[PDB]
Amino acid sequence: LALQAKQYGDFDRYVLALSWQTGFCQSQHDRNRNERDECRLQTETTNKADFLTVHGLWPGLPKSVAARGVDERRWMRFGCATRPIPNLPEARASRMCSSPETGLSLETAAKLSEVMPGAGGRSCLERYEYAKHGACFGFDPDAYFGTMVRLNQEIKESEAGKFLADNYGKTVSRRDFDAAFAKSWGKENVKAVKLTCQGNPAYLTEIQISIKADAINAPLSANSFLPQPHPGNCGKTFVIDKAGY
Ligand SMILES: [Ca+2]
Repeated sequence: LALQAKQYGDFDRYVLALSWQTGFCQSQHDRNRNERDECRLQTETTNKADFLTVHGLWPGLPKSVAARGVDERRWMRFGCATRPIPNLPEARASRMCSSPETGLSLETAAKLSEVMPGAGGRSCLERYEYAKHGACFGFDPDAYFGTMVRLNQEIKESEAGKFLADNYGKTVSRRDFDAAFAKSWGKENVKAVKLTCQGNPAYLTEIQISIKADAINAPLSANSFLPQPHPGNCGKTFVIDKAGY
């Protein structure tokens, strides 16, 4: 349905954060972090684009919150937990299952799980994500996570998703990634994307896309995005990491 804020709704954008799951798993492994079922359970899939999973949907800094002294960096660090407001409990990556249950329906949880391996189970990524980016806005969890699922699907089905699939395990240039994104959404919207990489050579771990809050409930189009200042830390070229360490 439609995603709507009940409070602090005066933000202008959402950042759709999509993990390149294989890369995420590779990174956790390279940094010597204990393996989460997510990754050890991770297998090769027929549609390589399906490795592009949902991390979250992050509302930008609300004007009402910025008005109270909160800057962009502080909002990025604590989200709903920023002080003086919204001042909700801080969501911590070290205890995601300690965040409140979201109240998400079984149906939405099922859909969410297929594209967010960290959701539910003993990981509870959705509890953390909702606590940090949705609770203070009073978002309906079903509309919230349902929207992430849809947006992720639209990205995977676009030339950006096809680009990742066609170049699975290969080294690509940011130039060509941008060309693919631009093919589906326009050259002037290439700036709406921030890529995150790990290692050297760099390999993809995440894609963050800035979307107009006004367009969040409609199918993505060349009028749905907002340029943002950060291209990311991938450099000119990077590897589309394949499953397996
Ligand atoms: Ca890998």
